[PDB]
Amino acid sequence: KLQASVRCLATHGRFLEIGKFDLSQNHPLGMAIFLKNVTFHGVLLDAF
Amino acid sequence: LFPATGYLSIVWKTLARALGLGVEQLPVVFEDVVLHQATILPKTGTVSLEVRLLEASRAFEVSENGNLVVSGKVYQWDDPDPRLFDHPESPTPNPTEPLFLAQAEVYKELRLRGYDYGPHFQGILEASLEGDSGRLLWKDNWVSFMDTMLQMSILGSAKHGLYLPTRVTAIHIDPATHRQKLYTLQDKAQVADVVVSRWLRVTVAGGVHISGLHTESAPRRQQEQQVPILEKFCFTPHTEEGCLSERAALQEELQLCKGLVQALPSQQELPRLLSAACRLQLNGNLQLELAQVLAQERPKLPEDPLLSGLLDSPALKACLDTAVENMPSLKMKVVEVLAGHGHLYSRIPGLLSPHPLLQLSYTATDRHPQALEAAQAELQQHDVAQGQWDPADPAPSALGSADLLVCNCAVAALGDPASALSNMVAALREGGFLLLHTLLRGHPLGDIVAFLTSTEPQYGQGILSQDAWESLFSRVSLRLVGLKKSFYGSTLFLCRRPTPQDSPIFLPVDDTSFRWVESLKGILADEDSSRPVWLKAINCATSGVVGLVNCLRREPGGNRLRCVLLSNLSSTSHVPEVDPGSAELQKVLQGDLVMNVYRDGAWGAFRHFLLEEDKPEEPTAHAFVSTLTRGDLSSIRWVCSSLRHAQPTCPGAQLCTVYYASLNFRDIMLATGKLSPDAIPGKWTSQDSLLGMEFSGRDASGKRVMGLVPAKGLATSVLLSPDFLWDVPSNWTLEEAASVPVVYSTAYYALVVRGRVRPGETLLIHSGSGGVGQAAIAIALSLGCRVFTTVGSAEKRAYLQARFPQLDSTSFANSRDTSFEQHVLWHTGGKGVDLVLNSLAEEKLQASVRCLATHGRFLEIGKFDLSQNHPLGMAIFLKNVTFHGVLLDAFFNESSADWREVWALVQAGIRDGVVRPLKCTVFHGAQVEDAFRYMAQGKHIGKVVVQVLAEEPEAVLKGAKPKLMSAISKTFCPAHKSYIIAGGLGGFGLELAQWLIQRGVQKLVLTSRSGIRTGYQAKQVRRWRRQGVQVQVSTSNISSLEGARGLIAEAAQLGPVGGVFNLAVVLRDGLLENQTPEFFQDVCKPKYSGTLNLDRVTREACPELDYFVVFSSVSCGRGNAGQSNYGFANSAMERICEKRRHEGLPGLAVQWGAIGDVSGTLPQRMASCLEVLDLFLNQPHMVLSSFVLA
Ligand SMILES: NC(=O)C1=CN([C@@H]2O[C@H](COP(=O)(O)OP(=O)(O)OC[C@H]3O[C@@H](n4cnc5c(N)ncnc54)[C@H](OP(=O)(O)O)[C@@H]3O)[C@@H](O)[C@H]2O)C=CC1
Ligand SMILES: NC(=O)C1=CN([C@@H]2O[C@H](COP(=O)(O)OP(=O)(O)OC[C@H]3O[C@@H](n4cnc5c(N)ncnc54)[C@H](OP(=O)(O)O)[C@@H]3O)[C@@H](O)[C@H]2O)C=CC1
Repeated sequence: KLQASVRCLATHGRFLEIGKFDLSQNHPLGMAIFLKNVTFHGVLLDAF
Repeated sequence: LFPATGYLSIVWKTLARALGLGVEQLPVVFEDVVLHQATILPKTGTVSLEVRLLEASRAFEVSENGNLVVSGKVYQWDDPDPRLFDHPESPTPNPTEPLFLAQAEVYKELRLRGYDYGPHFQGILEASLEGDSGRLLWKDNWVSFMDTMLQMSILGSAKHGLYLPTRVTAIHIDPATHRQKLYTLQDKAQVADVVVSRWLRVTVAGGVHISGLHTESAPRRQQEQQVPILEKFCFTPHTEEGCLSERAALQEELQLCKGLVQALPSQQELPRLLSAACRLQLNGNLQLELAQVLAQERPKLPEDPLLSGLLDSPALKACLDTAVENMPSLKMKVVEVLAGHGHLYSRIPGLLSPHPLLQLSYTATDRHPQALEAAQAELQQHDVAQGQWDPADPAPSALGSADLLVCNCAVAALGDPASALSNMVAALREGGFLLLHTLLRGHPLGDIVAFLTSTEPQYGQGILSQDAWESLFSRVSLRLVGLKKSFYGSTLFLCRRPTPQDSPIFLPVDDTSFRWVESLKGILADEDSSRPVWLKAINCATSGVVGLVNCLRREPGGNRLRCVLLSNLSSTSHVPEVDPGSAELQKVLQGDLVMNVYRDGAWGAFRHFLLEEDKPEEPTAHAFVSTLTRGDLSSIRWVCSSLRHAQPTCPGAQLCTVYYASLNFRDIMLATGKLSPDAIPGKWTSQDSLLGMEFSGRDASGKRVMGLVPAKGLATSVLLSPDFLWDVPSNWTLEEAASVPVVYSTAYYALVVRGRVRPGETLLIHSGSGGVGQAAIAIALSLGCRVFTTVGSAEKRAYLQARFPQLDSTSFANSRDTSFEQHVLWHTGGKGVDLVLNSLAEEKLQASVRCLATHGRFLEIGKFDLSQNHPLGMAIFLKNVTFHGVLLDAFFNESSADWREVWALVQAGIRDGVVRPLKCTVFHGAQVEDAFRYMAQGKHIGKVVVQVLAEEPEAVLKGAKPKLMSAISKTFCPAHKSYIIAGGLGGFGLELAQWLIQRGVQKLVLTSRSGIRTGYQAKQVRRWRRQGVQVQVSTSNISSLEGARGLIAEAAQLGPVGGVFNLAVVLRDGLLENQTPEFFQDVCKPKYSGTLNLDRVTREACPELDYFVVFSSVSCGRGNAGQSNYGFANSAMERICEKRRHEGLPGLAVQWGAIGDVSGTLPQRMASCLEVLDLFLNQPHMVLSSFVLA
């Protein structure tokens, strides 16, 4: 699901990841998505 | 190359073997397929591939000799779903077009692109014009089927060039559903429908489903490309005097020589011999002492420019070609005499290489075996034979009867003129040629040689007066056909052995109904008769009889043909009379030469010569740097620019002069060949230079400006919108301003806009010594941030510590190594850095991601890792961090409203002193190659700029026009003009129109009798129309003058007529026996009459015409059997074009050998044809040719 949603992005898109499963398991994320200007966000509310 | 689908097949078979199932019972899924290299299949030998599987990780790997080739994931599809293969919702619901691409058209297009497939990979039976649907063949093969799916995906791409798969995200296969989907047509062949969805990026065809295909541009650079032979068709007078007048070296050498001759100094051998002769004694010189001297014993006299003058000149080529033409057979027998000293053997074979069919048997004969004992390997490399003939002695029978005889008596010594020529003629075949290169006694150089060389009478006897030679030729009953005389005395005789006088057959060929064809067809059929037939055209100056006779000579009975032509390009020049009792006819009959063309008071025949290799150059104010040969920095040279048809007046245009232009890393990558032209965002023409990104100069109003261009920033003029311009403050020099735009714009966009840097943060800026690094450091220090910067070397550290004093000794690290991770983490307390500007490689990039603190921000401005798609662990995101991919090029493609923010930021920086120009190293425009090499070295600190024009002290200059510069000439067309391509829907017409549109035509009229009748034509026309090109189809036949006038009027409505190209060909092949006058009329209707009517109408009401091209064929001039009418039509077109050019109007006629993509010569690829067409269009000659030898 996480890989599929990344393919939905447009140029100048922003990806807000709030789920903590793939991040914890440290799954790979191909950097080719960033040729399209894309901002990848790791959003955790606990930091506040 | 091994197909990627082949790798898929072998991996699938290995998995099937491992599981124990077959390949038709194992639905499979491929995930994250990555191809690292393309394995080349050698013609001989075999390549071993190794496939390894990791069942636990579901990962496979293919390797060749230990080098990884393919990697990815594979596993059996547990529960296949037939729904996955239902054809997706079509991108275009209702194309509503009956026309479609057939197989031949599809693969013609793929060939033009660069893909060369054979029958086993020609699986596309048909496809839609848009390329989003079709039908594929099933031959029980999987590699072919999936490769055909990839072909369907590639076909609809609008990107010209060769693209090969590099990554695929998912491939699903289901043999059961594949069998279900297959359906047989009327023939026994099985087919499967294919749908390509570009919106969803899926290709489904039967039982396969590719999702996420990625294709990267290939270099498309094939070694040993074609080298077409380029020629110019021109009239050579039979008699030429003062051949070498224009050349200066010969004149100066003669001044040096004959000055010494006065009263009884250079590197040339003859002047050195003269100086040595005069040195020993001023008076009373000994014949022996001057005859012999050191450095003169060698046979270097032929190497003297004077003694080799006429030979180097095209005159020798003219005589050799004339000898070649008048030959009853298709083979040459040339025997040389006194070859040891004459030395012609090194020259004659080289000149006759172009003739594709001619085969010659050269023989070098000399009096003594030791003579010519040297340079044996030089003879061996050619096909030449030894000879032992003494000119005084009768010729040996081994030489026998020969068609051509070459002497070079200027250097070699003839025993006795009369006896030597008697032996020659005795050896000369009936109806043969004698070639003689002598020095006329009584001329200056003749006198010089006479005073010298008096020791050897044999050589002395060689030097004779011209009248003596002419009289002697009569004595040996040898007739003279031509003479090539130099301005100092060198002469090149050419004599022909008379043939038994026979009654000739005369036939007027000037009938406009082509009824003479029957008359000649009757005559030539009498093969028993040996009398020659003398076709003569005297009524019209645009007859095509020359090509007719050229093509007939290949046909049976051709040896009996002879042509006469009266084509005077000047009306004032009197037309001669060829009545049987008139002199000229009898003299030419005595000549016995096939081609007898009279033009402006001089008999002669058309001949070929190789055009000058040097590329043409013209002065211009608009030129752009280009790499002529990809990847070779030595090929960088200035080329004329399309801005010549642009206006500074328009506001959105604002054509700006360029004083200084700067070079960035992208430019070096592009020129050196590492980076591809297609990788630069935007719609770029196939042929165009994409070098340069910023500049400085004077706006059309003289105000100084620094700009930002997507490309083409390196030229003498740039077409830029006002939104990408700034103003150079009164304190800055223009040299400095050119370094600001790209680096500071990208630095601001990366930090302020994306990273939202705030005062008091910590930054890790990589490669501080670079422009972007320096700009980032300057921006960071203005706010007050602590900055860690990585510099490769020590002098860079010194420069950065001197330039930015605020930096402390603990603010620097090492960039060439991954040890900056420990420096940053130690000096930060282990917390990290709040912002990272990274432009380093894979391992460096990974080491940088470990320097980010909580709430960090990683700015990526590099491209290697992104392009290669290296993985990035997502555990870094558990701590709040944002990963930005910063590409500044997106602004030129769109997002101007976003661009205004960066523009305001840069302007504020300039107005507040933050923006500071970098150090510059100016290289003059004439040494752009030097600048590229210097920046490729890698030692530059700052920016490397080019001074394309020196600055003036004035603040504002009213006229900022670029100074004229000499650069290569390229063909561009104004936007507002209209161009007519008669027969433009044919094979060559469509490609010519595509080429012209790339030069900016924008208004086209394509003429064809039937119209748009094929899918490919409709596809191309629709593509052109969508691009904003006002294409049109006429159906106005140019054979009828009314049709030509209507065609021109129709073109005039779009805009003023710019140029007309005639490519309308109707061909009816057949030998003379089959030919009939109706076929001749049909063949000559479009090309001869069409050209006549086009010329008339254009001279009438086409004032601005600048291009009048006409595509002839090599069958004309060169000759070809069974195409007499075609040659006649082409020759008539050539005559018309020659007439046009003489009156100042434009005109051209290109002769092509054979076009391949769409007579002993291989077909020529379209790209080479277009390059050659450009070159010919830029040259000043009337008729040109191009062909590729076998
Ligand atoms: N938004 C975007 O997409 C943009 C991308 N960029 C990219 O940002 C980066 C910064 O460009 P810029 O600073 O002007 O580059 P420069 O070439 O001006 O400076 C290069 C710096 O990095 C090092 N370096 C880079 N390439 C080489 C090389 N081939 N050989 C040796 N050293 C090299 C140098 O040595 P060292 O590090 O050892 O001191 C130096 O510090 C580039 O990769 C550029 O393409 C720039 C602008 C726009
Ligand atoms: N090997 C080669 O390709 C060589 C070809 N050439 C030259 O190349 C040129 C182009 O040939 P190419 O396009 O490849 O081959 P084509 O057979 O396609 O050339 C004929 C084209 O012109 C059209 N045409 C025919 N008659 C007329 C007419 N009366 N008025 C207008 N259009 C007409 C034809 O369409 P339609 O039938 O519907 O009218 C067709 O599109 C020709 O002029 C030929 O002399 C010469 C040297 C070598």
